[PDB]
Amino acid sequence: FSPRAVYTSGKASSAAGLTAAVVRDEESHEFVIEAGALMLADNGVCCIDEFDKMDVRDQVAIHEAMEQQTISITKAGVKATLNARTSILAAANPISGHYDRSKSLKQNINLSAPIMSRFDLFFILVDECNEVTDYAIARRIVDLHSRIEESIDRVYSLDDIRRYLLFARQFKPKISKESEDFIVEQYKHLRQRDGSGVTKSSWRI
DNA sequence: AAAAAAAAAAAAAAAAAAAAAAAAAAAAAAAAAAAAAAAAAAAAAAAAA
Repeated sequence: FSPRAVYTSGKASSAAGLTAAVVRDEESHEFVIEAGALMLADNGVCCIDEFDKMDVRDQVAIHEAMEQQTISITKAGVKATLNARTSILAAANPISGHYDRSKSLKQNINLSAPIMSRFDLFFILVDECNEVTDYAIARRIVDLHSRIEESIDRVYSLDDIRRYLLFARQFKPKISKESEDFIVEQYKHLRQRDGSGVTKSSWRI
């Protein structure tokens, strides 16, 4: 869907191909910079599938881009600070493949704490063996495979949504005073979730 | 005991400057020789009893 979206996977990408590489200009005295995945996803989305399988030499580069939204490269005669304003959409498998609901999120995925701490939302998709949901998922899959071009009735075309999103990304909403107060109250409640007495949450607030 | 790691650690390929090596390269002027010609001195043969 997205323009400026790049899809990469776990152990198929090197650091240079994930962030930045330098090659010399064949015609002049300058250096031309090869954009990697996190540059081609600037103001877009980088989709890292199999995020748990990425090597630490590459996880550090993802982490640096997720920190300060840049890629500083010093290679082959040129240094340059590139720019990476990329959202990250990552998919990770749990340790041993199956998510263990009797453990914290840290005990379930081998992501480093620096990586995990700067993900806004974690979504746990546990396979619960529910016959009703099995029926519903099976029905939708079979309907997709029976009516290919139809069976999708989406109220807004993807081009419409792309235009709409390009437009709406130009808005910079303010936070009003009442929004400040409500944010503070919601944060207080969220932290109250983290207290003792009540059961453990999968990860701290 | 094997299963991921996580380095050496070797190769091929690249760069990447050095620092050395390699490759390009006729025409203009002169002089000497040999030949001429020219001013001067010198050496010939016609004059007469």
